[PDB]
Amino acid sequence: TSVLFTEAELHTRMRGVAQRIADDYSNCNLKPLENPLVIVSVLKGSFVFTADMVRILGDFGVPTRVEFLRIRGKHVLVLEDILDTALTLREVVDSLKKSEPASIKTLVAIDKPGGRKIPFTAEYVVADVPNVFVVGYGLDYDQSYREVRDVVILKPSVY
Amino acid sequence: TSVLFTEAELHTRMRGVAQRIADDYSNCNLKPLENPLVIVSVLKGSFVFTADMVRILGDFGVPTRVEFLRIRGKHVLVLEDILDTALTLREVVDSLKKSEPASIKTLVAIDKPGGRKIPFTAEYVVADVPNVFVVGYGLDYDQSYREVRDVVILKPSVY
Ligand SMILES: O=c1[nH]cnc2c1ncn2CCCCP(=O)(O)O
Ligand SMILES: O=c1[nH]cnc2c1ncn2CCCCP(=O)(O)O
Ligand SMILES: [Mg+2]
Ligand SMILES: [Mg+2]
Ligand SMILES: [Mg+2]
Ligand SMILES: [Mg+2]
Ligand SMILES: [Mg+2]
Repeated sequence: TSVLFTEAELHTRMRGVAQRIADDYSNCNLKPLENPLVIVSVLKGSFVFTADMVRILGDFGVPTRVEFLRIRGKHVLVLEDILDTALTLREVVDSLKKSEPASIKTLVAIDKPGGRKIPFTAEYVVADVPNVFVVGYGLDYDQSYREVRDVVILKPSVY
Repeated sequence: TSVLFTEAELHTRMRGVAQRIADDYSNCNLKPLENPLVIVSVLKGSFVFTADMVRILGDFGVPTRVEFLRIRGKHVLVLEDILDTALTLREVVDSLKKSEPASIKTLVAIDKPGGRKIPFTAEYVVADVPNVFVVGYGLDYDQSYREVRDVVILKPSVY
């Protein structure tokens, strides 16, 4: 029914976010093959946000290494497409911290603070969205509309 | 040691490729929720090429639905990041055709025809590359350098 964030807007947020993640990961200073910085992507919705973010991090001198789902001694940065109930991200963060990560943070593209079932605050957020059902930029409704380059609100008369 | 294809070059090829896949998939005409067109992505190297291609297909009116690895009644389009020995893509195409796909083709980003162990020709190819070891745009060496926005040839003195 309306567009919330276009691809130009989503990239602009990820400029300062990558600039933020660059500052907070300066003293550790890890490079390819040595320590890669394990980008933990949560399939399937976060594959659009992952392919764009790992490149922008490389633009600011932050190498990456991507693992997909749905260790130890190395830093971990979990990437979710949307942070709503935070239940799925809670289980991943706890299950990952078991294999002694040298650091762990979370980076989400769309954050819905009003739809939480448990208290959870991500370290880096691209954009905030009110409590509505949205698609685009990896977000889907029954495995569809992920190809939309913008985060939009779907019309309810499709159900 | 040199750059083979930049992101601007890789996108330009995917313009005519998406224009090609749009023509060959016109009469079937399948839309979200109905028949999605199952984009079959082969992790991990093909996640950069998948996030860029599904959007470009949407720009030419071609909806998608992405599945990841490493059915029946619906069209299948497998996407690989690089087509070298074609052994990995051979096993996927055969294993997918068992569950009665209403169509099946292959779309690769980088094709190395000189490195084949078995004869295999993909329907759509973004770009051809001579028999060298390359990284970037999802391509990796020991889970690294995927974040490079361009397809480049790595220096041998890193081994
Ligand atoms: O706004 C949204 N767009 C797409 N997916 C979303 C959104 N908010 C939460 N999700 C997760 C859906 C799965 C939870 P379930 O309904 O399967 O239990
Ligand atoms: O040029 C390339 N860059 C990155 N990966 C490539 C390339 N060519 C083939 N691959 C696959 C590697 C796995 C085969 P194995 O060595 O594990 O058997
Ligand atoms: Mg892009
Ligand atoms: Mg999700
Ligand atoms: Mg979903
Ligand atoms: Mg591959
Ligand atoms: Mg590899």
